[PDB]
Amino acid sequence: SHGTRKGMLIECDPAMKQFLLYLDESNALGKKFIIQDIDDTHVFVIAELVNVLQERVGELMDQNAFSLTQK
Repeated sequence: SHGTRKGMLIECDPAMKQFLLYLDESNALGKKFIIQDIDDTHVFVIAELVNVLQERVGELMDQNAFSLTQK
C-alpha cells in the first residue's frame, strides 16, 4: 500500500452529509475535519471529530470573569 490514513468513515442520509460538508467548508468547528469525500451518504473524517466538536461547543458557552485568564 502507498497511501493510508487512520480515521472514521461515516454513513448518513444525504441531508446530514451535506451538512457535514457545509460545516467543514465554513470551518464552523474552528478546523477542517473532512479527510475525503466519498459518496452522497459517506464521508471519511478525522478520528478525533468528537473532541473537535466538544472543543467548539465550549467556546459557545457564556462568557464569565475567568474567560480570558483561563482560556
